[PDB]
Amino acid sequence: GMQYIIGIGTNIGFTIENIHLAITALESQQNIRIIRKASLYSSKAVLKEDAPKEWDIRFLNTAVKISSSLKPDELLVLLKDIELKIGRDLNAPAWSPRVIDLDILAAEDLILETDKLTIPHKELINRSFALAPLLELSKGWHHPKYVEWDLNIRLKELGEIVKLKQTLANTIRMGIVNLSNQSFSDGNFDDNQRKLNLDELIQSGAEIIDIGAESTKPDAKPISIEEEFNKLDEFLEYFKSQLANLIYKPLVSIDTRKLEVMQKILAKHHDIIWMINDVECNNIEQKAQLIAKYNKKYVIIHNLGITDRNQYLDKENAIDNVCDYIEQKKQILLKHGIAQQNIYFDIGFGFGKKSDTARYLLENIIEIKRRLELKALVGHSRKPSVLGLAKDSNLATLDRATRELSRKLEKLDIDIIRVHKI
Ligand SMILES: CC1(C)Nc2nc(N)[nH]c(=O)c2N=C1C(=O)NCCN1CC[C@@H](SC[C@H]2O[C@@H](n3cnc4c(N)ncnc43)[C@H](O)[C@@H]2O)C[C@@H]1C(=O)O
Ligand SMILES: [Cl-]
Ligand SMILES: [Cl-]
Ligand SMILES: [Cl-]
Repeated sequence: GMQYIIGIGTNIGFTIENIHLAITALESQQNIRIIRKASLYSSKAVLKEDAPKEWDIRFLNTAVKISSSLKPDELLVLLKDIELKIGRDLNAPAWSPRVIDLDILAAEDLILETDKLTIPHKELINRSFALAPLLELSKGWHHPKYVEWDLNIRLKELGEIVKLKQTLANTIRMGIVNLSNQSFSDGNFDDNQRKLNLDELIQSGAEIIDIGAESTKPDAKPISIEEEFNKLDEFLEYFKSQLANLIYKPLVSIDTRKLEVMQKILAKHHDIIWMINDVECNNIEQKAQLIAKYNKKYVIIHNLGITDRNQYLDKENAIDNVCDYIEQKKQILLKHGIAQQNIYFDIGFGFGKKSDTARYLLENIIEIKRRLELKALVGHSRKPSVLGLAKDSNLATLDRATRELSRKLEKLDIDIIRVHKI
């Protein structure tokens, strides 16, 4: 059938989620095939000269190449219906922030000029955020009305665009933001290292950031609920101050084990939070009520709180042990009204597992995912057990092995990988 390039943009809400939901909606049609997804691109909002500053929020843009038996006017109707389902107000103030925009950028060499639909899109050749993903998908494409134009040169003329390292792949990377004393680096008149560390995660491609205040050191000083909350709160305030300018606004996960902390942080910051990553699922019943109320994603971790190393898990019954435990916590979440698609599992390599047990469980991650019918979060970064490394390996060695395992997990389409370095 006929090939089309669909342009997709967003500048409000959970931006990568918005794009993905538009693409899933297309892919769910039996009369559409997705041929290829482009890279993600970041640009400043193109606005009228007198627009309120509140509308000046960075866009996330891409495009998809599809084949379909739908004719152009039928495709347009579908796109409008997808916009509605995602939550767009089709009659909102032009130029104002929007959860999604879908445009038919091109249809092979078709030239269609009607009041309701022009193809190629009239502004294709004036918008770097539409031309760049289009040319990535169709390298030799010429605009059928302007065949002489070298569109690669035109794109350079337009400029004003960043090709991100965030992607539309099945595996998304969760970059670690540790606010404990392990990362303390305040100077006389600055506390900005975590600011450079946030930028490094964003630039390097992290789609999600996981913010936690607990140290990972054995025998670290424990922290009050107030101190944990305050550290998260501060960071979140900072993030909110910068949202509109970031080249890419990451999904935000909060890494805490304490119900109190989850309550107070959600009450204050729910609209910027995508997920709660729970380090120890004690009091899952009341945590489930809070996750239901705020419609967030939640991670069940296999952390049974084992302090006696002799009691660590052996490989031979490890699959059953992890499944039984996660299954029971899943069923509690489901009985509290949480949608199963909002629940992820994490084997928890550093919690109560022998090294061979950790390796064996990672080797069987896909079977575990199928058995539990839950998406997987893998936290392998700097963990010598799953990396197959000596426990005193240096950081360069830990990070190298981490990156190599990351590539392998991405090829296996693991849902989320939690890492220190992308
Ligand atoms: C604010 C602005 C400029 N700032 C940005 N800044 C950055 N950095 N990045 C951005 O992405 C960005 N976006 C921006 C932006 O406004 N976006 C809206 C893009 N789209 C959305 C779909 C249609 S909505 C109106 C009708 O157009 C008619 N129509 C005719 N031809 C077509 C066609 N080929 N495809 C679909 N609809 C078509 C239908 O009948 C529809 O009812 C057209 C509209 C546009 O282009 O004006
Ligand atoms: Cl060209
Ligand atoms: Cl991509
Ligand atoms: Cl991709």
